[PDB]
Amino acid sequence: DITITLDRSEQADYIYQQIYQKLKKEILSRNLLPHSKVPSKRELAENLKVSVNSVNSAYQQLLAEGYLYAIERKGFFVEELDMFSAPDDLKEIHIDQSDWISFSHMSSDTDHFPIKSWFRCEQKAASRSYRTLGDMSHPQGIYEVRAAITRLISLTRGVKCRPEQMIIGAGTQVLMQLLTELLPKEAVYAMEEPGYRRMYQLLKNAGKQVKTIMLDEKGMSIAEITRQQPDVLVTTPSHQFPSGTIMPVSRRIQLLNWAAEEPRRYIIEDDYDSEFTYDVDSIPALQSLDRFQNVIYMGTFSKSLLPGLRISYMVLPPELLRAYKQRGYDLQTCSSLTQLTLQEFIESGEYQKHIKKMKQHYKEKRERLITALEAEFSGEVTVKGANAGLHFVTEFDTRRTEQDILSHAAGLQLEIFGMSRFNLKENKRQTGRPALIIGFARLKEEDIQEGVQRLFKAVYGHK
Amino acid sequence: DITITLDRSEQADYIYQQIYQKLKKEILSRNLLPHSKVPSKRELAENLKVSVNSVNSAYQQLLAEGYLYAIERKGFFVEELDMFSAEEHPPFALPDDLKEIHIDQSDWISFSHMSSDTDHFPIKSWFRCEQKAASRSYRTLGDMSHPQGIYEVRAAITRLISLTRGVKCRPEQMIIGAGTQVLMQLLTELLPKEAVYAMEEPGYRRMYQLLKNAGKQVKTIMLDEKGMSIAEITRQQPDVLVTTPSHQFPSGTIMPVSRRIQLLNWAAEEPRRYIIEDDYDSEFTYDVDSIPALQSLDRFQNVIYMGTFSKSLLPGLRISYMVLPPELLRAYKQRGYDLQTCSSLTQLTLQEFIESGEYQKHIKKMKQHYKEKRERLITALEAEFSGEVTVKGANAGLHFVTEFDTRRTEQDILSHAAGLQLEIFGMSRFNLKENKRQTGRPALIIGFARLKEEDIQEGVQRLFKAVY
Ligand SMILES: [Zn+2]
Ligand SMILES: [Zn+2]
Repeated sequence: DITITLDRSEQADYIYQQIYQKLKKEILSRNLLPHSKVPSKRELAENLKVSVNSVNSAYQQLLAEGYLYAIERKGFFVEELDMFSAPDDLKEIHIDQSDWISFSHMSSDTDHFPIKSWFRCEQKAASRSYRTLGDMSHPQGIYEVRAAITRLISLTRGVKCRPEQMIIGAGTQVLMQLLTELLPKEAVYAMEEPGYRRMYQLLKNAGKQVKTIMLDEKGMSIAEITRQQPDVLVTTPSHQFPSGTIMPVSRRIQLLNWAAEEPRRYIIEDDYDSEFTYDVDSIPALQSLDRFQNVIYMGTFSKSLLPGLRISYMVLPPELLRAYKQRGYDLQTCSSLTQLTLQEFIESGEYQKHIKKMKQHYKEKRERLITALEAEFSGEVTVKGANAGLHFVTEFDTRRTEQDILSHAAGLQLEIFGMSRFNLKENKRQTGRPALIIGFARLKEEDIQEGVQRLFKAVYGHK
Repeated sequence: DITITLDRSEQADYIYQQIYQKLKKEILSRNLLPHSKVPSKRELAENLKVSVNSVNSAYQQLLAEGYLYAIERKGFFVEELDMFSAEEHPPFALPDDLKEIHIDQSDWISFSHMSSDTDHFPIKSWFRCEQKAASRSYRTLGDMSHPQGIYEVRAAITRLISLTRGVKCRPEQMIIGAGTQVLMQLLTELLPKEAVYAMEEPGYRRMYQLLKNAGKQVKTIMLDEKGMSIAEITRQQPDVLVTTPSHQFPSGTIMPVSRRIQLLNWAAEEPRRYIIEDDYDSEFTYDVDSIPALQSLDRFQNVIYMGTFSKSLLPGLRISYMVLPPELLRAYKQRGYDLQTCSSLTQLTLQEFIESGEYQKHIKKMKQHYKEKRERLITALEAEFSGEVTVKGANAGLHFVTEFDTRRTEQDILSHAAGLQLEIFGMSRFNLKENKRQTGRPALIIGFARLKEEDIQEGVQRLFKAVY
């Protein structure tokens, strides 16, 4: 046996810990042979000049982990262990956002959130019933929260449902996965082209057949839906993503009738930015016009609050809910304190105040942005999309490819995205004009002008 | 052509809203025929004794939603809309689903293994940490956190589990979070689609159900004195194992270092073999220090480490993490479509909670509390049963097992207990497939640590008759 040299100041590690660690390293390195008796508690105690309690703790550690075994009529013996049979690229690097200007449609506003009142609602939610904070984890989410959301969307979106039909949460991705699991396995999905490509990727990764469907001026094509004859539709009726067109009531009715015609047809309504409409009132959801229960309403608080919180919900037709209650193993992905905090934010009226304020603010920001764009680009830029939501589309007159513009803007520390990322299937068909999606969500007004000045070269090389 | 009645009272909707609601109503009912003209703003305004601004707002609404259209003239026309079906309308309600019944429970004493202690948690220090975290960052949180979770948070957790679990990794290998279920799903999507899975029988049945739902081949591995059998794993040749080495769920067996060597070697003996280590209650060990994680003995990078705070921290809080081998990391980075499931503020608060030392402090206090409560529940168990009580499982974690000498079936005792206000779960639940059960004793799983301890006497006393 080799020797145990232990730091007696410990701290570092406790004496017993240093001991059993050395013993582990020694049993593993084979320097202590299997079935070899180690000194008795008192013996090694005397050798190391430490407390018997320490040696005993170490030995109990070994005994529990199975490094040593005990023999009535002692001592303790090394257990018989088998020998072990026999970056750069990965490793992300850190580069700060300072100072980048971001036209990204993702992320969100920070400086304008009522964080203090959010914390007030948090303290309130916790203290309200604290013993009840470990009381309820319901897989669909806490009933009171589902109730508050049901009521809220009853007011705002005209959505009709019971809290029993609602499922929180923690992002639209998890809910969409769950939904693909609740729907028929062989179900043929269909999405808007162009559209939300993360959803397309998620659908294709489950090996689902996803047919792509073009938009006319009215949004999702009912003729192409009729032709390709899919099972479930995935649509963004309020503000179409990326394109930004509001689906008129005629096309909505066309879709609803399509879904009512045959058994087992569904429509997933993805409602993301709908609480913001600058010219008019918020438009009632597709779901509100449905008498047939073919529409699964998905909604999100993600644009509303939300650094970096991510709460979402989906309302299901009864059949799917019944298909859901027969799984049994699901767990709620949202923190209970988060849910209750949300309930407090909604029921105290702070949420709707927030939405009003941010609505005005975003209206102003989009206005100033468009003004800067028209100033810089004059009539060489075309702005597409409704006045609503956190993004719009911009086309430019130039032969410079989208890639050139993206890379040149990258060199300018300007963050933008081209529309090509929203193509589910690649189409050329044909050429330019190149197009960008412009989010104003997290952007400072003071950063607007320079931003638009960092745009325009590219779109034009250097000018 | 107009008939509209307005409610001008304070409690009513704004006049423009009433106007467009009424117009939508009469357009949708065909009372206003398609392509029929609608009154000019001024005409309709004067006729209703109402502002032209309200009328213009209502018309803007109808035009934006598409109930009206405009040719340039006046020039506002009812849009042509298809009639709705005409099919059979489904009903409302539906009592089987309509049944979510609310009745206050306690007491209702709970022996449930499922989470958690709501009290005893420093929510004051948690709120404090959240405060200084929010004051440090923000503006950060508005920038859409890294899909694996915020880097510095993953770093904090990296150091933490290096010290506590002996786990070695780099923050780039870690993926948060929001439960082990989403992480397991993601993992099944990272691992080969045809992968053959092997789980401990008995074991965590939720993972079994998730796997079977995904259409994965899942083999059940018999258990022995040393935990998961290397012999059976050798017989049925799975690609990937799912194991609970520190405290085995349900049975409570701690896997000895020798069986760990066996499993690790098995992982290293052929290519594309994996071990998922589900680590849940490991931070509670009453006799000894927390045993180093299985992956800490792995020299070959074949072990995926699944960690979670869902034991120690808040019952509400859902935060889990996983440590991937670099190949699986590559596979994950090929995807590009993933979004982080955990709130940024919750992550930053977690980081502050760990780095302020409050976390391990809490761990120690809860470790003592649980040590005592378990000792006492055991004492009371061996009191009210001389006896026919058989306690199984190590001294660690939040639960143990109890075999009884009795006639009655497990289902009987469960139903009885239900009528007894006792919430308790059987061992038959954790069994995967599963035929019909076992019979024999039969046995129960006893969770504690959610237990208020004033119930211990009355709870065990309720666990008396039934059982018996
Ligand atoms: Zn239907
Ligand atoms: Zn390998």
